Amino acid sequence: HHWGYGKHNGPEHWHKDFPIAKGERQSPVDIDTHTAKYDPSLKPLSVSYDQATSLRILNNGHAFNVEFDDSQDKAVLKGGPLDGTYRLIQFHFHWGSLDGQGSEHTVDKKKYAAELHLVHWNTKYGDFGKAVQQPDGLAVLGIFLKVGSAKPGLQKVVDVLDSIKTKGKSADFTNFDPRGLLPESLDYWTYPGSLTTPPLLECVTWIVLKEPISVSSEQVLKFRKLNFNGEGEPEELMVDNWRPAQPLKNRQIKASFK
Ligand SMILES: [O][B]1([O])O[C][C]C2=[C][C]=[C][C]=C21
Ligand SMILES: [Zn+2]
Repeated sequence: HHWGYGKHNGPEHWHKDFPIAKGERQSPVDIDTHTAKYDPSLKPLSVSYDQATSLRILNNGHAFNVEFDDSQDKAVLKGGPLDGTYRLIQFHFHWGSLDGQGSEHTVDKKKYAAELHLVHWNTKYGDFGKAVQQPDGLAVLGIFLKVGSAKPGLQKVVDVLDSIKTKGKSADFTNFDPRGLLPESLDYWTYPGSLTTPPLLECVTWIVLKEPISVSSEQVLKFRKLNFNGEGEPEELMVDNWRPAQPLKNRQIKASFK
């Protein structure tokens, strides 16, 4: 009886095994655009992905992770609200059964079709496992997906999904360039939060881009053909793998833009 997103093991259950589910800095949150304060002291964000080394794509039973070589400072996030250097370790998505839901963060209560998370760890803590035990251990760049025009830079991801349909399947995924998933503008909101999946550790600086990327109906339809289940098991489509908005509590969402 493991956690997931079903009727019986979904987000409203998670607090029984992971009591920090009801903690003081949980994610995701609703971003109230009228209440977020422009912080003129925030630096521009530095996304340095030109030497990124992608390795592999894994269906882990909840999402799929595109994993990177994080054994050196190849793909890093710096600046904005961050002190020091954060190494890219993986990216994944959360998405819906239909285009009107899927994102984890919301914007004035608006749900996007999906949400990309580029996960980075603070190199002062030496490894990811140590970083997630620190309040400043991770920085997650969040990017909304809306359905409209195809995203060309996403199609190599879409075309490998058939090969990792079920939980535990992986495929080689070298030479993928994550710059192809970014919007034009790096304008962002930032707040202190958590992992949105168990163990729901309170170790994340959230940086959520204002500008969504466009993906095609066909691209997101291929996400929705993935399975939560293992090979040979009854099919459970991998949809609605999103945690809803959590109470903001004693937190301020800051804007990088006026
Ligand atoms: O959804 B989640 O918070 O977003 C990126 C950070 C991370 C890392 C491992 C598993 C899940 C997540
Ligand atoms: Zn995520």
